[PDB]
Amino acid sequence: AKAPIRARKRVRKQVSDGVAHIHASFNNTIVTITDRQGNALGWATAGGSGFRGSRKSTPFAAQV
RNA sequence: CUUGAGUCUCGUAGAGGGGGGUAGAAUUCCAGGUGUAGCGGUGAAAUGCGUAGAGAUCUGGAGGAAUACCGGUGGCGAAGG
Repeated sequence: AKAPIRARKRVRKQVSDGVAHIHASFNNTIVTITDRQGNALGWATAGGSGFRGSRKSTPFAAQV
Protein backbone atom coordinates (compact mmCIF):
# COMPACT_ATOMS: atom_id res chain seq x y z
CA ALA A 1 0.00 0.00 0.00
CA LYS A 2 0.89 3.52 -1.07
CA ALA A 3 -0.74 6.68 0.28
CA PRO A 4 -4.38 6.90 -0.95
CA ILE A 5 -5.79 8.56 -4.09
CA ARG A 6 -6.91 12.24 -4.29
CA ALA A 7 -10.39 11.25 -5.67
CA ARG A 8 -12.01 7.81 -5.21
CA LYS A 9 -10.96 4.81 -7.34
CA ARG A 10 -13.97 2.76 -6.06
CA VAL A 11 -17.67 2.79 -5.07
CA ARG A 12 -19.40 0.51 -2.57
CA LYS A 13 -22.50 -0.64 -4.55
CA GLN A 14 -23.06 -1.15 -8.32
CA VAL A 15 -26.76 -2.09 -8.65
CA SER A 16 -26.78 -0.36 -12.12
CA ASP A 17 -30.53 0.36 -12.33
CA GLY A 18 -33.38 2.19 -10.55
CA VAL A 19 -36.42 4.43 -11.06
CA ALA A 20 -36.57 8.19 -10.69
CA HIS A 21 -40.01 8.89 -9.25
CA ILE A 22 -41.13 12.50 -9.57
CA HIS A 23 -44.06 14.05 -7.74
CA ALA A 24 -44.45 17.27 -9.71
CA SER A 25 -46.87 18.87 -7.23
CA PHE A 26 -49.14 21.95 -7.53
CA ASN A 27 -46.82 23.99 -5.23
CA ASN A 28 -43.50 22.01 -5.56
CA THR A 29 -41.56 19.22 -7.24
CA ILE A 30 -39.98 16.30 -5.37
CA VAL A 31 -37.55 13.87 -7.01
CA THR A 32 -36.51 10.55 -5.42
CA ILE A 33 -34.43 7.73 -6.96
CA THR A 34 -35.50 4.31 -5.71
CA ASP A 35 -34.16 0.80 -6.37
CA ARG A 36 -36.34 -1.39 -8.65
CA GLN A 37 -38.36 -2.74 -5.62
CA GLY A 38 -39.28 0.87 -4.62
CA ASN A 39 -37.11 1.28 -1.51
CA ALA A 40 -35.88 4.87 -1.82
CA LEU A 41 -32.10 5.40 -1.90
CA GLY A 42 -31.95 9.22 -1.86
CA TRP A 43 -34.05 12.27 -2.71
CA ALA A 44 -34.03 16.05 -3.16
CA THR A 45 -36.46 18.87 -3.91
CA ALA A 46 -37.41 22.13 -5.57
CA GLY A 47 -38.36 23.84 -2.25
CA GLY A 48 -35.16 22.92 -0.35
CA SER A 49 -33.19 24.78 -3.12
CA GLY A 50 -34.04 28.17 -1.44
CA PHE A 51 -37.60 28.40 -2.94
CA ARG A 52 -41.03 28.96 -1.29
CA GLY A 53 -44.39 27.73 -2.76
CA SER A 54 -44.24 30.65 -5.23
CA ARG A 55 -40.97 29.53 -6.99
CA LYS A 56 -40.54 25.84 -5.99
CA SER A 57 -43.55 25.01 -8.24
CA THR A 58 -41.68 25.88 -11.52
CA PRO A 59 -39.93 23.58 -14.06
CA PHE A 60 -36.67 25.53 -13.31
CA ALA A 61 -36.88 24.68 -9.58
CA ALA A 62 -37.76 21.09 -10.58
CA GLN A 63 -34.77 21.06 -13.03
CA VAL A 64 -32.53 21.64 -9.95
C1' C B 1 -122.76 4.57 -32.95
C1' U B 2 -117.30 4.70 -32.87
C1' U B 3 -114.70 8.48 -34.58
C1' G B 4 -113.55 11.30 -28.60
C1' A B 5 -112.50 8.41 -24.60
C1' G B 6 -111.65 3.68 -22.34
C1' U B 7 -109.48 -1.78 -22.11
C1' C B 8 -106.43 -6.13 -22.64
C1' U B 9 -103.42 -9.02 -25.55
C1' C B 10 -98.86 -8.50 -28.02
C1' G B 11 -93.93 -6.12 -30.25
C1' U B 12 -90.41 -2.66 -27.66
C1' A B 13 -86.79 1.52 -26.13
C1' G B 14 -85.46 3.80 -21.90
C1' A B 15 -80.07 7.85 -16.74
C1' G B 16 -88.37 6.83 -14.74
C1' G B 17 -89.48 5.13 -9.35
C1' G B 18 -89.14 2.17 -4.57
C1' G B 19 -86.76 -1.70 -1.71
C1' G B 20 -82.30 -4.38 -1.09
C1' G B 21 -77.58 -5.98 -2.89
C1' U B 22 -72.50 -4.91 -5.40
C1' A B 23 -67.33 -3.92 -8.11
C1' G B 24 -63.47 -1.56 -9.31
C1' A B 25 -61.34 2.82 -9.13
C1' A B 26 -60.39 7.20 -6.92
C1' U B 27 -60.15 11.89 -3.28
C1' U B 28 -58.38 11.08 1.96
C1' C B 29 -55.63 9.19 6.05
C1' C B 30 -51.90 6.25 9.08
C1' A B 31 -47.81 2.99 10.17
C1' G B 32 -43.51 0.84 9.07
C1' G B 33 -39.38 -0.63 5.73
C1' U B 34 -36.02 2.23 2.39
C1' G B 35 -34.47 7.03 2.79
C1' U B 36 -33.03 11.78 5.07
C1' A B 37 -34.74 17.06 6.16
C1' G B 38 -37.33 18.42 4.15
C1' C B 39 -42.95 18.79 3.29
C1' G B 40 -46.94 22.42 2.34
C1' G B 41 -49.31 27.56 0.33
C1' U B 42 -50.29 32.31 -2.42
C1' G B 43 -51.04 37.70 -5.55
C1' A B 44 -47.39 37.55 -0.83
C1' A B 45 -46.79 34.00 2.09
C1' A B 46 -48.15 33.40 6.73
C1' U B 47 -51.33 30.21 8.89
C1' G B 48 -50.36 24.86 8.30
C1' C B 49 -47.07 19.77 7.92
C1' G B 50 -41.49 17.95 9.83
C1' U B 51 -36.69 16.63 11.74
C1' A B 52 -39.62 13.57 18.50
C1' G B 53 -38.08 10.50 11.62
C1' A B 54 -42.11 13.45 7.85
C1' G B 55 -42.78 14.65 2.42
C1' A B 56 -41.23 11.12 -1.55
C1' U B 57 -40.86 5.99 -2.89
C1' C B 58 -42.40 0.51 -1.75
C1' U B 59 -45.35 -2.67 0.90
C1' G B 60 -49.43 -3.48 4.88
C1' G B 61 -53.84 -1.33 7.04
C1' A B 62 -58.34 2.25 7.78
C1' G B 63 -62.98 5.27 6.35
C1' G B 64 -66.98 7.60 4.12
C1' A B 65 -68.87 9.70 -0.31
C1' A B 66 -69.40 9.26 -5.91
C1' U B 67 -69.56 6.83 -10.60
C1' A B 68 -64.68 9.13 -15.51
C1' C B 69 -65.20 7.25 -20.59
C1' C B 70 -69.88 6.22 -23.27
C1' G B 71 -73.09 10.88 -24.66
C1' G B 72 -76.65 12.28 -28.74
C1' U B 73 -81.02 19.35 -28.92
C1' G B 74 -80.63 11.37 -27.32
C1' G B 75 -83.80 8.34 -23.91
C1' C B 76 -86.69 8.43 -19.59
C1' G B 77 -89.64 11.14 -15.25
C1' A B 78 -95.87 13.32 -12.01
C1' A B 79 -92.98 17.48 -11.42
C1' G B 80 -88.67 18.23 -8.43
C1' G B 81 -85.49 15.61 -11.51
